[PDB]
Amino acid sequence: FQSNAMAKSEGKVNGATLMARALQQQGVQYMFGIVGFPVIPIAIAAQREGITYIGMRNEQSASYAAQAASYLTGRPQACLVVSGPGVVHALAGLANAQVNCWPMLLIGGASAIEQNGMGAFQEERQVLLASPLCKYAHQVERPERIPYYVEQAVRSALFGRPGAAYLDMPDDVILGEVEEAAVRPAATVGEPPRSLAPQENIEAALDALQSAKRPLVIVGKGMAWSRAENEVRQFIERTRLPFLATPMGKGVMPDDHPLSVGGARSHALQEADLVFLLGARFNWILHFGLPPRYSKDVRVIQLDLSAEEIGNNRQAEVALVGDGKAIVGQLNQALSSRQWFYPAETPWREAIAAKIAGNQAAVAPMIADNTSPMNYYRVYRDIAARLPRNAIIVGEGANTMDIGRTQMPNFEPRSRLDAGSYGTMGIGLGFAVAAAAVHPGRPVIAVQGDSAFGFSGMEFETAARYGMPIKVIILNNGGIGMGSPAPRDGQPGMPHALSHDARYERIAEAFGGAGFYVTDSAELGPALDAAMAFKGPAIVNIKIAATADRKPQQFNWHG
Amino acid sequence: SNAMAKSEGKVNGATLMARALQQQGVQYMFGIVGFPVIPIAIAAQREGITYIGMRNEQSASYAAQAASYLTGRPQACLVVSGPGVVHALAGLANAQVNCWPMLLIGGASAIEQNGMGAFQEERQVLLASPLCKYAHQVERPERIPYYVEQAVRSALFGRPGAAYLDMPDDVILGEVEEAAVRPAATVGEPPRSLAPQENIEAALDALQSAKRPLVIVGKGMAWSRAENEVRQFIERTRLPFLATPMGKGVMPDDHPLSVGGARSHALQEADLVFLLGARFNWILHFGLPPRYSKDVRVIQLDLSAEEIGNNRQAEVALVGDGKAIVGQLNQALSSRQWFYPAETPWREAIAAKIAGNQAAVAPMIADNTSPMNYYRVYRDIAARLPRNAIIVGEGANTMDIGRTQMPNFEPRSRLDAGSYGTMGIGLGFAVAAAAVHPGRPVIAVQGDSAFGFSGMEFETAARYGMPIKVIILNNGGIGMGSPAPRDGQPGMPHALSHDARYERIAEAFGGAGFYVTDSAELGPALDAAMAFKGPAIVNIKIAATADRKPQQFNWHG
Amino acid sequence: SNAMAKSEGKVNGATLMARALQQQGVQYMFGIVGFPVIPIAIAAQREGITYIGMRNEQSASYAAQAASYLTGRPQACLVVSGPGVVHALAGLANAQVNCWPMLLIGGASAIEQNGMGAFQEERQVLLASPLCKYAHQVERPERIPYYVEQAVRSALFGRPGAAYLDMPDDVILGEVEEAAVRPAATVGEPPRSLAPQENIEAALDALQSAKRPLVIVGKGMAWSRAENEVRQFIERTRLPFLATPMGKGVMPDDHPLSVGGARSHALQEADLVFLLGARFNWILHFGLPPRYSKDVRVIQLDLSAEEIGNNRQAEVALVGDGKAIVGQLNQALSSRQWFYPAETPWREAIAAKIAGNQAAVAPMIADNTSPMNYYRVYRDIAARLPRNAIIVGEGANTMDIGRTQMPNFEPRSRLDAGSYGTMGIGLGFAVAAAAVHPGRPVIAVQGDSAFGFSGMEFETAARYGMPIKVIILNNGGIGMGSPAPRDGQPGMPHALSHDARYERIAEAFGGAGFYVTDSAELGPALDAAMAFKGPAIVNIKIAATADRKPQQFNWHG
Ligand SMILES: CC(C)(COP(=O)(O)OP(=O)(O)OC[C@H]1O[C@@H](n2cnc3c(N)ncnc32)[C@H](O)[C@@H]1OP(=O)(O)O)[C@@H](O)C(=O)NCCC(=O)NCCSC=O
Ligand SMILES: CC(C)(COP(=O)(O)OP(=O)(O)OC[C@H]1O[C@@H](n2cnc3c(N)ncnc32)[C@H](O)[C@@H]1OP(=O)(O)O)[C@@H](O)C(=O)NCCC(=O)NCCSC=O
Ligand SMILES: CC(C)(COP(=O)(O)OP(=O)(O)OC[C@H]1O[C@@H](n2cnc3c(N)ncnc32)[C@H](O)[C@@H]1OP(=O)(O)O)[C@@H](O)C(=O)NCCC(=O)NCCSC=O
Ligand SMILES: Nc1ncnc2c1ncn2[C@@H]1O[C@H](COP(=O)(O)OP(=O)(O)O)[C@@H](O)[C@H]1O
Ligand SMILES: Nc1ncnc2c1ncn2[C@@H]1O[C@H](COP(=O)(O)OP(=O)(O)O)[C@@H](O)[C@H]1O
Ligand SMILES: Nc1ncnc2c1ncn2[C@@H]1O[C@H](COP(=O)(O)OP(=O)(O)O)[C@@H](O)[C@H]1O
Ligand SMILES: Cc1ncc(C[n+]2csc(CCOP(=O)(O)OP(=O)(O)O)c2C)c(N)n1
Ligand SMILES: Cc1ncc(C[n+]2csc(CCOP(=O)(O)OP(=O)(O)O)c2C)c(N)n1
Ligand SMILES: Cc1ncc(C[n+]2csc(CCOP(=O)(O)OP(=O)(O)O)c2C)c(N)n1
Ligand SMILES: [Cl-]
Ligand SMILES: [Mg+2]
Ligand SMILES: [Mg+2]
Ligand SMILES: [Mg+2]
Repeated sequence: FQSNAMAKSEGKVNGATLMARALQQQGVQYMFGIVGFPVIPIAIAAQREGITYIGMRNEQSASYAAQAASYLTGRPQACLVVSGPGVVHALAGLANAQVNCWPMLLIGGASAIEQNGMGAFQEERQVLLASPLCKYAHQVERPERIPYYVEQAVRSALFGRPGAAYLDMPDDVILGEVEEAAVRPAATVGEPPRSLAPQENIEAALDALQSAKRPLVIVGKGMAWSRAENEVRQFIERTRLPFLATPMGKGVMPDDHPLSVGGARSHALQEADLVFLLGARFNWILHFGLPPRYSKDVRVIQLDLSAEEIGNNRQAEVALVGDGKAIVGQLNQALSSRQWFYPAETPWREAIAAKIAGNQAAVAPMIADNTSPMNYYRVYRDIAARLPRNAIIVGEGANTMDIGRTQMPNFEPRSRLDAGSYGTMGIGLGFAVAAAAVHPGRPVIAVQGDSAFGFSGMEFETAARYGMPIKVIILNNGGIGMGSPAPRDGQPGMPHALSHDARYERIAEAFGGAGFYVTDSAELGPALDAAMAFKGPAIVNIKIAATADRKPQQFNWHG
Repeated sequence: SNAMAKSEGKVNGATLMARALQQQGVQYMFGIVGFPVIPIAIAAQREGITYIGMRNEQSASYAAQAASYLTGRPQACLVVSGPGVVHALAGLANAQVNCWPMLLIGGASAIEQNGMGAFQEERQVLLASPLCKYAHQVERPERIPYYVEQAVRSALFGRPGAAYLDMPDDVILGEVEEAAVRPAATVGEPPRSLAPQENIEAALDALQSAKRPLVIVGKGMAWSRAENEVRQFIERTRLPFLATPMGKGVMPDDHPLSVGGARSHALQEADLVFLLGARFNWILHFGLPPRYSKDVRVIQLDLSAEEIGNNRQAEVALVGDGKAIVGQLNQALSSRQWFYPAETPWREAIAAKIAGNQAAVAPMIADNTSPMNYYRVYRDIAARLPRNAIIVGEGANTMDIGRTQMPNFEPRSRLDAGSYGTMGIGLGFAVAAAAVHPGRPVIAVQGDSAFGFSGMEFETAARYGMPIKVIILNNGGIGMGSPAPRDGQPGMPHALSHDARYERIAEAFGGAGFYVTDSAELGPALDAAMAFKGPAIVNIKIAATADRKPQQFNWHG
Repeated sequence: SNAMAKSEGKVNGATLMARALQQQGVQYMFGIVGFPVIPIAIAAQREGITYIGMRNEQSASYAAQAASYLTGRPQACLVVSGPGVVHALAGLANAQVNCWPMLLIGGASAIEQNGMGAFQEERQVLLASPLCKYAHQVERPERIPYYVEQAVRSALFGRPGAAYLDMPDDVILGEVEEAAVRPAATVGEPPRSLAPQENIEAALDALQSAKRPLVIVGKGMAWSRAENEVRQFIERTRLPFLATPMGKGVMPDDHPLSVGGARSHALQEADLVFLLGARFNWILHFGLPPRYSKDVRVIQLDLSAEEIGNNRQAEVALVGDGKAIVGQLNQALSSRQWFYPAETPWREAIAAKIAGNQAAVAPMIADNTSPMNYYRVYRDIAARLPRNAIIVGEGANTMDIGRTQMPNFEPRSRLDAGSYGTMGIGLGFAVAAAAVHPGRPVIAVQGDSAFGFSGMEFETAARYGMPIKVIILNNGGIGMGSPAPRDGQPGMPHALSHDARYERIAEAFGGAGFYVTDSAELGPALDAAMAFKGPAIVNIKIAATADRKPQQFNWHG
């Protein structure tokens, strides 16, 4: 049938189409998840409006992909999960997005309202389970209110401190029909509001910088979310202050900028008398701004959108509450009427240069060491020389990610996605799929350890199914953080042990991708060149030394 | 060196944790190590506990509750702080829905760093509480034996459920004097309770008055270890019975009194239904029309008093343990002279519907054409299933059709999506079954979608020498295949890869992989996989449009 | 007019809610009306339900659970949206801690206005859930009979607890055809369940071997309506027993086998303790040292299997209903021929310690000097309590000393702060008792601090003609008086008004007020208050430093 010559009603619309039109109206371009009861019509309706749907292999990776796409696009992107266990699997993405202050829209199906209390198929208190992990969580009780709830959730997830929003969609709401003309419209959510700091706070910030003898600027991913790279790069060029990038703050300032103190991080944090926080929290990543990693009398200028975050752990001398791009614009404006810049010759620049040269001399022999099995720094020598300038880099593991953080530079903002503020394993291939869906014209390279790849390695089939040429590089030392000798007979396997002889790259051959196995330093170069030139996804399985480690440091990263 | 003097009067929280777990009968611990639970896993191995490192906490949390169901005592799940606990919330929810015991042990950031934004600091007890029978943080190391005892008892006693113990870093590493730690009692078997005698007699009176009676055997009886009692009751009453999905095995599926081949007719026409440890939830279609008679009479045997009369009123309430109460029914039946007659119109209608459904699927079971349908595939699978095997089913058509084509003869020998209808339990359940029962064959039959939820755990099986048999029925999508995405249009949301070579994942970890497209290959491939001394994967490219047999009603409705 | 044609086919949610509550035995409804629950209370009265409007939702939620405990079925508390439900969270938490049934019915803003910031919009199911056995929102009017039946069943069956139903405005006012409303079954009596016979015999084995046995009668037996079987068990075993605070009355407090006068000695020296519906929580001092023997043996009779062996291991577990299991023990006592011997050293030590404690308080009971101590005041109070009275006790010294000086001879005749130690239950419990048992005297004895929590509810009693007798023991502070502040110093945080004339609050609402400062006034004032046909307040000013009898251990420790 379906003949156009035949009369049709064509005056009604159902909840799935309203959800699709509302999502597209609010800038949702990507939807990751796994279909089934009752959200099959939602994914189909999303495709009719132009929303790109991506079927994953686990809702855990799907929820991670939604927030990564949100951080990259700047607007909340969707995750579609089924009722019951589909939502519980997605709680991983809600908690992770909450800790990173990233937006996210989780759309979870539910059993029909008329069956509540009966023990229906996958009936669950889904709003209650998700509420403590979301900025916004509500159930859409009737289809004609879908435009209201979608605009509500997107605005709550995008405005202020970004967080996750959850919308519960019962099956009878998805399938319920309403008159096309009887549905109330909803306004389109615009750019998140930016606010400014008082003028006396701006001048007090510039005064404190001039009074500092060993100043240090710390650039966090809050500035990347603000798209403040232009303002920050103008601020560092105008002030000539040394800066330190956070893990995912890399790229906002080019990693090869001569004012970076990355190769002297411990000394810079320890000896600085004044610290300028740019969208960065004094949490575990920055060692709480307290001893034994900071001077007891460290002075703090804190720029954060959340007023409650000011003075946490270490008191802030100058508070700058508001948007990063807007406030740094003020600082650049107020600097134009001043002749102060950090002088070109100070003992502080002298000490930073020495510590950078000292740390480079410590890792230099390991970078050149060609003996097999290879160490971490030897592996990254061949990786780094082949990472394009506009690449998007996903990092996951312990030594693989942390050493890769210092060996893989980023010259553009929002081009690094790692374990983040939650220290999460399982974001690897989910972040890569999101990066490959948002920037299909840019290279996507995921560098994971053997343990990290096992959390989401099945998502490699997702990439090959949607033609995503993701370059997965596995650093297999045979365990979690460290290799282990093979157990004697009767001796159980070590709890951290994995499979050092595993051929993870054959998973790529299972889904039409390219697989490469490396055990010798002479194989590494040609194996990476082949995986880069391969028109499709690839896996390079590098068997590294079991005892390999990072260069020694005065303090432990966790302490 | 033993010559050097050493102080030995102190013990930390990880070792007290291991000793308490071993004392309470915890034999298996699944999880992934890392800060701060590494000492817990190491100390557990020192006390003889079997630790099994998984590839995702999601599968680890599913394996723990499966081992708890098989062993009959709460088993452990060890996860790191923060996202390790959040990833394991899947198992807590699934254990809660199935009324299975489970003990989740989650690490936590140091207490003295709370509020500072510590690494993986999280309100873990608050998140897990709505999914647990019991949830509490261990504040001091000297109270570990107390909390482990109370947690295991709360998971095991009464209606079983999940328990959670939060272990901060400072508690794990904190030392205490060994002679000062307060001992804890050992949690015994879950207490059993009986029904009043007039309830037992009223239940037998209702059975004798029924013209079309039906006993429904649920997995509560499998949990209660009541197979001997149920078998005696069915044998002496001659009552027809229907087995729930995981209730299969309590009665052997080849028993002549089974109505499984006429399930829809039995539920719709029965004038009396005897629920043995089974809920009137979605699996039994709520005991209501259009699947049941409006006047259906219910005898309900359940351990939870609040469950009696849900959806459909219960004429006779039997609240208590399934083994003890069926034992009462066997004893009260001795003092009578009744069994359901050997020739009734009810028995003839059941036999006629059974034969009718047999003739409906007979051409599909014999059809050798390629690509094969589901029933043709299971003809070779069922012919090679040992009678003592443990069967893991996962998917939609693969699991549902596998439920009718793969019979069970021992209780607690099928593990499927369960009452939650969960995808992601496949290889986690198989790893659990392979650990608890190393001398028995473990066969997991999954769809191509269900295998992707936990397919990484094949490395866990190969690393621990578990000869798991994974048979993948690949139709190229979720529930149904799909033609190629054409005309520049996107792929269908349910579509996966029909040409995927999942068996190559087995060769990634030293296992054996077999690829089957033709019906002539299925036999030799299954023979080789079963004889291979190690884990194996059989990937079968079935027809994209293959479906189950037509029914009067949809399974969900 | 009746001559006019009217359409009687439709019915709204408020009327359906009323008929469902009446069908499920809800006779009493306490609360405060307003948006949107006004049609609910009016509909309840139209079905014969007694509605009682309180002055605070705190006392309403408390009066509901007390009326439930007194009737044996869940009674209703009706509150408005937002702050009405939050004010009622007090009763939910208290009902959960005491294992008492309760049905809280909370109004809610219209569903079509959710997310808009509607009047008193609140996540009311989410806030109430961690305090209820059952919490759910009624989404459509046609499902009201279903939700009311399931809520009453959840609150009544198993271990009792609180139930919450969320009633949105559009559900209350929404209409549906009567003929299409799905009917609901009537929730019957809570199911009882027996203990296995080998546990019954093992329990009697332990009792025969014990040299110093002690039975403890908890209020779980009073809820089970087991007074007949407990009185038969004690009489035939001739065992010493100890009543818990609200377990008083199950056995008559004047029974010669009571060890109430030697409570501390009986607990510390007993080699076997028989818990009858009593927990080893703070009330029974955890069954642990320094209040019990290290190696004390425990027979524990509880309905909750998870409660067995808490703090102190249970040697013999008796999981099931109190009345039913004690009935088994009485049957098994016939096959035996054992009683605890008439002359044992254990009986001589109990009698000597009872006589010692009476000689320690005898001078205080006899001291006629004014201002009076606690025991002198209770001398005239106890002599004027009818044997069929209902005693409400609240405060610290007032309640604790009143527990030992006001005997109960019938069960479920005493209501006090309970397992939560709540201040604010006084006048709410009294209104509940006066509503449920109008033919019995209701005497409430409160401290000055406890009366301030709910004293405004005296207007409710006068408004409904409840002759509640309120006796205030005013020492001018919380647990202890205070010298008036001097030298410009601030008032003590525990101090109140020692010269307050609380009895004038009774005169504000037509009741009778009496003020007492000397022992010569106490008698005549109590007589005139008991005879006054109406509610009354007797305000007694006691010595600021009056205290309880000294003990070896503090009640809390
Ligand atoms: C918390 C941290 C920000 C702390 O940072 P650090 O590791 O201490 O500093 P890094 O920037 O990583 O650099 C490490 C050291 O290398 C030096 N360094 C940096 N760059 C260079 C270059 N280019 N050349 C030579 N040396 C270099 C730098 O000065 C440091 O030495 P020094 O100056 O001498 O210190 C980070 O470790 C982190 O985010 N880790 C992730 C934790 C996580 O999520 N793990 C996964 C879950 S773990 C499951 O248990
Ligand atoms: C809810 C159910 C218990 C309903 O059971 P049914 O499928 O209706 O009955 P089944 O026992 O499975 O058998 C199906 C039909 O085959 C008949 N049958 C049974 N055994 C046989 C044999 N041996 N031979 C021939 N025919 C048989 C039986 O009488 C039924 O026909 P009729 O008598 O004619 O009916 C079950 O479908 C179920 O639990 N499904 C799991 C749902 C799930 O979790 N899916 C994954 C998530 S789905 C994501 O959206
Ligand atoms: C926790 C308790 C069960 C502990 O019981 P005890 O007070 O120790 O025992 P009681 O039965 O009350 O009796 C106390 C003592 O009086 C003795 N006693 C009892 N009857 C008599 C008679 N008739 N004559 C003489 N002496 C007697 C009894 O043997 C005890 O002495 P000895 O045997 O010599 O010890 C109880 O105190 C309680 O429930 N308190 C409630 C606390 C509360 O909720 N407060 C409100 C919130 S508090 C705000 O901070
Ligand atoms: N638009 C914005 N402008 C300024 N600050 C922001 C903005 N958005 C988020 N932030 C802040 O950035 C902070 C994120 O810091 P964090 O993620 O800990 O940085 P890092 O982990 O890179 O050190 C949050 O406290 C958040 O309040
Ligand atoms: N020892 C026991 N005795 C009796 N019933 C039990 C026991 N343990 C659990 N149960 C009950 O068994 C029921 C399980 O039902 P369900 O999982 O729905 O069965 P199925 O899914 O096999 O139909 C639960 O309601 C639970 O209360
Ligand atoms: N019908 C019943 N039969 C037996 N025990 C019951 C019954 N109903 C409730 N209980 C149990 O009685 C116990 C109440 O003890 P508790 O409130 O501590 O009494 P007390 O305060 O007098 O010591 C609870 O553990 C509850 O599970
Ligand atoms: C969700 C989650 N699970 C587990 C961990 C614990 N742990 C921290 S890093 C890591 C993997 C480290 O090993 P690997 O990925 O192989 O990198 P390597 O250090 O060996 O190079 C894990 C599993 C975690 N942080 N998060
Ligand atoms: C955690 C979870 N996610 C999603 C679903 C939805 N859905 C129901 S069955 C199923 C898989 C069905 O496909 P498959 O495993 O290939 O079996 P098939 O029917 O195709 O043979 C899924 C994903 C679910 N039930 N649980
Ligand atoms: C809801 C609540 N509020 C406060 C308390 C604290 N406190 C315990 S008893 C009590 C009052 C005791 O004093 P009173 O009622 O005057 O009797 P008294 O001991 O003075 O004779 C209070 C307020 C409590 N237990 N519960
Ligand atoms: Cl090179
Ligand atoms: Mg590794
Ligand atoms: Mg499929
Ligand atoms: Mg007082």
